[PDB]
Amino acid sequence: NIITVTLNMERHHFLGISIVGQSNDRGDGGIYIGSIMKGGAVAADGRIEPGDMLLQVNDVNFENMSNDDAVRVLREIVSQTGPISLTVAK
Repeated sequence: NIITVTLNMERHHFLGISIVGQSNDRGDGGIYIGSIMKGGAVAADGRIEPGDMLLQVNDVNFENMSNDDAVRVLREIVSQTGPISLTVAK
C-alpha cells in the first residue's frame, strides 16, 4: 500500500525517524523507517510506522538511488523549511 503524508514543519523542527540502510549483496536494499521519536513530525501523524519503506520524499524518488544518497538528500530536505510530503510503501 502506498501512503503519502504531509507533515507540518511549523509546530515541528524535525522528522523524528531513524533511516535504516538495507544493503544486500548488490547494495540496493532500500531505506526503511526504524525508530520513531516522540515529538517529531512523524510521531504527530501515526500513518508511518517502523518497517515502512521510504520511496519519494517531496517530489524526489529515492527508489532508484543508493541508501547513502537517499538519506543524504532526505536530511537536506529536513534541514529546510516547508511542508514535507512523505511517500512510504507499506
